[PDB]
Amino acid sequence: SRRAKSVEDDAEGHLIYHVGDWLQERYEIVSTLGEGTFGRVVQCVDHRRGGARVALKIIKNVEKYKEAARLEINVLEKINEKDPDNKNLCVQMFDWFDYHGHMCISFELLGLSTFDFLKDNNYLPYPIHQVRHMAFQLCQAVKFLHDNKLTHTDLKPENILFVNSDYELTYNLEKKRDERSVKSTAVRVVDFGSATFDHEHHSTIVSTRHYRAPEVILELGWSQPCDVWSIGCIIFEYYVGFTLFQTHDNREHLAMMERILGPIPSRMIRKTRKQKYFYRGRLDWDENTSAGRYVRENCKPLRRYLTSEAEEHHQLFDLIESMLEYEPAKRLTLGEALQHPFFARLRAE
Ligand SMILES: Cc1[nH]nc2ccc(-c3cncc(OC[C@@H](N)CC(C)C)c3)cc12
Repeated sequence: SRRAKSVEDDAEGHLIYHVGDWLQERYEIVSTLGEGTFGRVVQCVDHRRGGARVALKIIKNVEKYKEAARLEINVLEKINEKDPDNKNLCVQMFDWFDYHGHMCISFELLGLSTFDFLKDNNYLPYPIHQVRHMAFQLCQAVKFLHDNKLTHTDLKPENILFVNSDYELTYNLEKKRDERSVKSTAVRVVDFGSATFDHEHHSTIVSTRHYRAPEVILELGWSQPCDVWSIGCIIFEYYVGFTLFQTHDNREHLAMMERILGPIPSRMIRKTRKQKYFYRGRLDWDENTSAGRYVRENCKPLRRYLTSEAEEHHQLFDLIESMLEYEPAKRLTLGEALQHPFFARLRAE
């Protein structure tokens, strides 16, 4: 139990449970796996399914999370309908139910997220062959969503889980050290609480800050392309170990974009209602100030992050660069991404 830090606290609205409790004479609670804003993810034995080990997402008894859960359930039912064998790499839902105001969703049990493995491993970047396979599966799973009129909107390393996050301590002679390496790079995409059908109401602000597309920031409307932007940032992150856009501020974010990617298109600058960020038709950002120095020193043009001159590394950056195109309509689609030369070192299953 932790200390509450404000009136509106994240600790409020959870279902109280203790290890060993059974929910609905069915789900025996084995351990707590994580806590997000929505509630908790718990490991359970499902006793009405041969004792299968499952992940149970127990949602807070708070209306906004209860609403998000209903939308997620609807999205997962679509996923199950269109992908009965659970082949398109989005997490499989088994069952859902209302427990005294707390929505509960049952999923296949999975390992640590691609973020948490990275974090626990000292942010040591994934080797490129792992980046390739992880990125490929990510593009497959989200392409499936894009084919069925869906946009995830909150893609990030925390929402990409290893099927099994077991690792090997392999010997690295170059550094005279031992290093952790995940044995299997099979992944699933999770958390569909923000996933939006083409025809549904679009929230103005979507995505976690680091993964947010420029059309979202400038409020130009967003659809599937904003997922591709997120994927571009995620892939970069797998390759170097740190976020591409380390910021929490629109103006700074947009400045970092310009520094990493070049000037924002005029069409977007003139169209946006966020005129506050612009002066005389260009980003209102003084590079010569202390704020400007920070951006100049802590990020650089995208390609300069290459840690090797080998063609397969350049191919990776061709991929990222195409995903981080400013204009959503010019940005690489996920169907195009799967045909990209970077992935070639894989043969169809
Ligand atoms: C371990 C595991 N096994 N199977 C799972 C199926 C689904 C989920 C999941 C569902 N919705 C949201 C999620 O958030 C991930 C991250 N954003 C916040 C964490 C602190 C929980 C994860 C986890 C699963």
